[PDB]
Amino acid sequence: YRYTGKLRPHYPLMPTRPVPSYIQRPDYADHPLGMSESEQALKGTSQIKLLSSEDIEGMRLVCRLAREVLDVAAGMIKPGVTTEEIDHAVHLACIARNCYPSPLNYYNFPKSCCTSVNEVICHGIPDRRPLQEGDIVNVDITLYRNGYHGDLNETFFVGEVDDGARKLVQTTYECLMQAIDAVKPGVRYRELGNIIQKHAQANGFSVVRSYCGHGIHKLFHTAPNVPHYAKNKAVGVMKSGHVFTIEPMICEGGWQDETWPDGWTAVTRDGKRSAQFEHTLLVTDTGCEILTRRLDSARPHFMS
Ligand SMILES: Cc1nc(-c2ccccn2)nc(NCCc2ccccc2)c1Cl
Ligand SMILES: [Co+2]
Ligand SMILES: [Co+2]
Ligand SMILES: [Co+2]
Ligand SMILES: [K+]
Repeated sequence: YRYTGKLRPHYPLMPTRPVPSYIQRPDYADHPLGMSESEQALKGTSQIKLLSSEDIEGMRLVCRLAREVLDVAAGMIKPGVTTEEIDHAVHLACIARNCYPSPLNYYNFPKSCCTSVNEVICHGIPDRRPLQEGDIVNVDITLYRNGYHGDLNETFFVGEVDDGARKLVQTTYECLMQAIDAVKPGVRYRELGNIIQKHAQANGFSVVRSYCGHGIHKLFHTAPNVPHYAKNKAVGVMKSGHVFTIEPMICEGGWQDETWPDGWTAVTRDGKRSAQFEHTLLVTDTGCEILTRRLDSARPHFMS
């Protein structure tokens, strides 16, 4: 395997983390290949669940907890901490909130969150590499509670970073907020990619194409599929009661991605940097509710 940039995996990984048996688990938690029977029963289906008031309350709760655990991770982004240490803290924060960390064993993913440094587009595996000043890192969290999943992620600066890092991270966030801004009953899901790419292109950046936002609720990843690039053919129209994520992955160089030999890590084929932000949203009659919004500040961590 020819790596595309300077990053390399740092093994071995510490032994897998158990979840106290008292934490409720999703069906794939104990599946040997980590498959989700319930998600497979709806594979290829375009229909989009309309949540009930019990559901909405369930989504509100797990999404607030998820935000709390992301804020914990944020607190740890300093040079020299390893992504596995971050993951460890995150694992413990889900347990303490009586939640299961959704990524854990999902299709056999070995950790409790995804940490994606620099050229890693998404799904980086927490490992022994200490964060380096100048690095940018995304931590993507998903929690499961009472039958519901809550998902968000933010890109962070490690120490001081260069101007390009700053511009990439800022633009990406803007891409995300301009798409949220358009969410309301009646809008087609395929429209968001137009907004996202329009802003990324205007700033010299490209939009990853192999990964998309997704519906989320009782299932981790379900309809709708939400591409973040222009002129896509996403299926569906937003309706009050729909819950889904927007999570654009934007790159300094080209949009092409490839996967490391570990079967998970998605990286830019050109080795340039990538950044991402994500919120889980609920369409309401006036627009949408940002379920994973930071509550103690108006801004994401990087700009502060
Ligand atoms: C966003 C997204 N993410 C994940 C994932 C899995 C483990 C940890 C973090 N993300 N799986 C998805 N569906 C399962 C099939 C799959 C696995 C790997 C890469 C792409 C799809 C989707 Cl849609
Ligand atoms: Co994912
Ligand atoms: Co997501
Ligand atoms: Co996510
Ligand atoms: K990255």
